[PDB]
Amino acid sequence: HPLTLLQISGRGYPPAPLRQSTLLIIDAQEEYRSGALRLPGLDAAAAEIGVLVQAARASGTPIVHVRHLGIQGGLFDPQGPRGQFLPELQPEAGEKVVEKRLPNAFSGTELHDLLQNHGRLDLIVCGFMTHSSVSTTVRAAKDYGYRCTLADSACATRDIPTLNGGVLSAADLQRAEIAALGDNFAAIVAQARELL
Amino acid sequence: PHPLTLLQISGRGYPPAPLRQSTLLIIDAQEEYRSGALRLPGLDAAAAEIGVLVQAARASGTPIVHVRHLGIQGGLFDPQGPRGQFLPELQPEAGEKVVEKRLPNAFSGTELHDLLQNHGRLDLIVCGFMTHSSVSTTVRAAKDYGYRCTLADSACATRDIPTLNGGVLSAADLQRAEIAALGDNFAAIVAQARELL
Amino acid sequence: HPLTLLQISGRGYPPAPLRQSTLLIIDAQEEYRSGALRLPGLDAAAAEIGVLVQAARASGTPIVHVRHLGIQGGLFDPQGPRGQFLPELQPEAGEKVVEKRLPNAFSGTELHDLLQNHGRLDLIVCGFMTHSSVSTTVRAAKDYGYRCTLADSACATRDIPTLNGGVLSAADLQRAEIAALGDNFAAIVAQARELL
Amino acid sequence: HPLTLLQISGRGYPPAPLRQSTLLIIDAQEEYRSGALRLPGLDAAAAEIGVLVQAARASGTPIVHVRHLGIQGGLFDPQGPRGQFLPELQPEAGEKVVEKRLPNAFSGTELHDLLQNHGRLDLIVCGFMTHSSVSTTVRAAKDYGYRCTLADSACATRDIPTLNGGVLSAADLQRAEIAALGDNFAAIVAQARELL
Amino acid sequence: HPLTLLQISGRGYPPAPLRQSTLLIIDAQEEYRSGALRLPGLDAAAAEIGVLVQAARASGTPIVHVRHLGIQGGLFDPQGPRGQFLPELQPEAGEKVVEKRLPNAFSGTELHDLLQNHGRLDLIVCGFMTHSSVSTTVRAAKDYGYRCTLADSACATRDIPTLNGGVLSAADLQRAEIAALGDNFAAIVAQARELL
Amino acid sequence: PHPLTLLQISGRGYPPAPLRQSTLLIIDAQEEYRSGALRLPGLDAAAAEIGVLVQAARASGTPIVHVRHLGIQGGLFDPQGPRGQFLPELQPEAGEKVVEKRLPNAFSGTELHDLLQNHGRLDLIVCGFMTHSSVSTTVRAAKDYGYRCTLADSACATRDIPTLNGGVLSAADLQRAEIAALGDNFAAIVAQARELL
Ligand SMILES: N[C@@H](CCCC[NH3+])C(=O)O
Repeated sequence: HPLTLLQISGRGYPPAPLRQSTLLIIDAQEEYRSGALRLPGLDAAAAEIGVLVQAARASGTPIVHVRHLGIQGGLFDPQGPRGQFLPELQPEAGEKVVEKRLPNAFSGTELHDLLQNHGRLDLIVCGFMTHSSVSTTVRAAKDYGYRCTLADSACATRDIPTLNGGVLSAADLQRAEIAALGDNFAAIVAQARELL
Repeated sequence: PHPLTLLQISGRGYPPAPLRQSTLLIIDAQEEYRSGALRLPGLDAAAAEIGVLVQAARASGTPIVHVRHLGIQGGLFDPQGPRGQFLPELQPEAGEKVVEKRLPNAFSGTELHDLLQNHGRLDLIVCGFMTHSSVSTTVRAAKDYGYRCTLADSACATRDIPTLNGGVLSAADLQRAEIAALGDNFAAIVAQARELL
Repeated sequence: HPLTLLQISGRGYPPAPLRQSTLLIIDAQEEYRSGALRLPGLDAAAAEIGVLVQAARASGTPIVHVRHLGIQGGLFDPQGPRGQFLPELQPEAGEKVVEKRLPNAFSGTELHDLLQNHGRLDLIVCGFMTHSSVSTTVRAAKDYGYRCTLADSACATRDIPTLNGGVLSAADLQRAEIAALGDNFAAIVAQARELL
Repeated sequence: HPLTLLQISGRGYPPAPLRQSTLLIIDAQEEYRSGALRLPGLDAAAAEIGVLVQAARASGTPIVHVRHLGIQGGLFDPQGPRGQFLPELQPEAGEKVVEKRLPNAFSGTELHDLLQNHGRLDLIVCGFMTHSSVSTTVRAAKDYGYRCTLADSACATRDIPTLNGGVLSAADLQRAEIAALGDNFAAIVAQARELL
Repeated sequence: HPLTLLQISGRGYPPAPLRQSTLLIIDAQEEYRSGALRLPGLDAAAAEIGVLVQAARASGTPIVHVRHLGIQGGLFDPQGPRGQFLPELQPEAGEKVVEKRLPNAFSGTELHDLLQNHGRLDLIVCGFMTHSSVSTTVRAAKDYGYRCTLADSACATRDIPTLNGGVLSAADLQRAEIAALGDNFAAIVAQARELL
Repeated sequence: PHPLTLLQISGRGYPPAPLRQSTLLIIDAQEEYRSGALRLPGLDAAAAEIGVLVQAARASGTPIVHVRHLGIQGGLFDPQGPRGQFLPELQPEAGEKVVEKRLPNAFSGTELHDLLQNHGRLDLIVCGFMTHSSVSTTVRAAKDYGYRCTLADSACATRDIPTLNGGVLSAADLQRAEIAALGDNFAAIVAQARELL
């Protein structure tokens, strides 16, 4: 059984419990339910993020919400229904919203400053899509020295094209991108309840 | 049954760049991957494809930037040991700049942003190892600076990695997924190096 | 579309599967990577030989490694790095090494005795350089009544001079030398995986 | 400007004049005129062999003829016209004939004995076909320590197939095979008259 | 008193303070304490480099270290004691090290790229030996359009031979080589403290 | 009592090269040093010794490369005035190439590396002006390309230069120190031109 690079280098870390982490929810937006990027596993993932949000709000764990700012008439249009939060994952009680324009939630934003104000090294990162904004933000978090913990069940993606007319299933892309992050960028658990 | 890429959906897609109009970025073509602890199964096949790009770039005056990972003493990418050295067939020649890095992101704590800026080419052709770590991370980071990235699938390689429930993901399946991911929102992808000539 | 002499003589044979063959690897030495004969197609050909070696070791196929014995200060110097096996193609599991001093791997060597003891009439021949040690050794094998199989992609050569200060490209030399072997000395396939 | 291996090794040698050599004529047979292998350059090449044969007979240079013995109803059939020498390159009384069954004119024959008896280290090798019997016999001569000289114009060959329904022209085959022999097995000249 | 070429050409420049400069430390290595090149003035010069290093670290001035790679087991032993930094002048934090094999620390190195990345035209150059690696590196820096400042006290050299079995003292060589640099390649001060 | 050179200590020293085996490289033998603003006290003595090397080289078919400094209008080495011209006794003759340079390093922004490679001799004999600036810089640069340099002390000259605290370093003291420095790690040194004939 192959070891992770984290294990080989001695720089690995256990999955962080929610109660000692900052919860970072990435792009829980209506585009993934009724827009151009309807994710087949959205409801299952949103249910798992809700389990984390409920436990975090009950314990006073910090929650940061990332929203993608699309363009007029495009994906995640902020003037349109597709740009809004999924109703079940709206911010409450002044939980901060970070508006981003690139897959990297740190890039051109106040995210770094906000996570520093909370003072927790451990980030629990969840949301969409696993292979783009989530993976990119997790990879960028390593450069600042954060530990990232992900639950596989709390992120989701879609089918994407491969070379020569092929298709890569959402489930195969998810498995690969979660394994890649587990290799050198994060601690991975299967389910949200493992972090409670 | 045929999904679009985000680049296609956003209208921001771009053609694969010809090597002649690009800066060639080679990531971590080091001896660790041949005679170290991370012996990649597809190293030779991929190094051959990088060699095709290197040979063509040297003949055309195309800029080549070599990235070298600085690891820890006596171990992975040992800076004072054979495992840290470039593969002999992909050694830099005079004039070709080397960037030494410590993290997967070749931009992070390095002069890479500066060098690519001074070359003045928005198109990067990125190749090297490993596909899912330093390559993917560096390509994703290039998007934040406004670079266009082109990759040949055959010019990158990786290794088997563990999954949940004591599974293994094969190098081939990790490569397929990680290239497709970059094709969705971070790069133009071609099958083989000769398509960039 | 001209016929081969093997086809005209009715003496043609199918490409041998690796599982029924002795795998013969010619001069996979550092001369060709870091010495005076750096072959541009070395890595592509070493990758294809590696496919054959992995499959041979998985099935108990015998592997014979030929190593050119050069002179001090010269090509394939046995006391210098240039004489040693490429690491990814080195002998494992006590696979035998045959040292040779001429292009013909049989000349002044134990090669005939070793092949005879394996008791397999089918040889799969790969390595370097296509037009010199590989071609010569394949042609010599016909005198002993071996059948030879080659993959085009598992051999490589270099640019060589012609009359009037011309240069023959490695690709043109390879194409011609593989076609000449296919005419009267071997079964030819494009790629290593076709012998799996 | 690439060097030959003979030059890199310091083992090179100049073309031998005919007067210091043994002339070895390979398979100058009727098969190539009226049989199944009608070489497009037969007459031009047989003319150049003729130049060397005439010069040799006038100066008492030894000439050894090689004749391929095929099987009844096959290529080089000895039981009909296609096995016989071209009339213009027939042996004249005193000149010995080596009859062979393989491409290597040494294999199972008196050739080594005849060449040792003439006591000339230099062989001039000419005839048919360049890539098969000529190339194989020249390569085999190296193992005995002979120096070989060929004139490109006194050898000929035919179109042969390549992979995927391709064809290599006789001229391309001839060019590559003479260059391959020039790299490590022979000194090459363009024309017979250069050896006079 | 005679003018420098920098004054005559009006291309002169004042000594740069440490706060506006990149600090470049050349070959502060164990060779000069316990190897074949024991500089009589090493401790006094290393003390003055230490003043600059301490001040640069306290004020966020960038520091680049150059290390010379010599002979396995011998001069500037690359992975042995003699090749290591003097313990008091070891790199800290993310201070970059340039390894060189020539007196010119720019030649085939990343130095130009690292200095350009720091964005400061003014270099303070110190270390060993004044007349060889220091002088060569300062001269080379003129071709890239850098301005160099040297403190005489923060460089050292050794006695060297002249013609006729003569000896040039470290003190005379230092005076001459620092003045040569002042003439066309640098701004000179007596002591490290004048740059604080 | 007698210290060793760094070249002796490293085992990579070489003897002085005879003129007959060398390319002769003559640096900035120009009228500025005779009738301009930089009148060298030792110019005539040095020019006599360079003349000996030029005469022997011309006699024996030894290649000669002339380096000339290109100054600015109205400045030192003005190419538009007499001060930028060659000293009459050291003018180039038919087929001897001239390299025009803007910096002390004669290789920098010039075709000097190309010309020297075209003559195919590893041994340069370097002479001319000034010892401590263009000569010293050019000899130091030569090491980076793998050349061996030979100098005659008598075939170079410099001038008095200021030191710290209003002091003066004499032309002779500067010469002795800069020739010794080149002998330490950059060159084989002889006393006079006739030792190379
Ligand atoms: N006789 C071989 C020819 C291979 C040519 C490769 N250059 C075949 O039929 O496959």
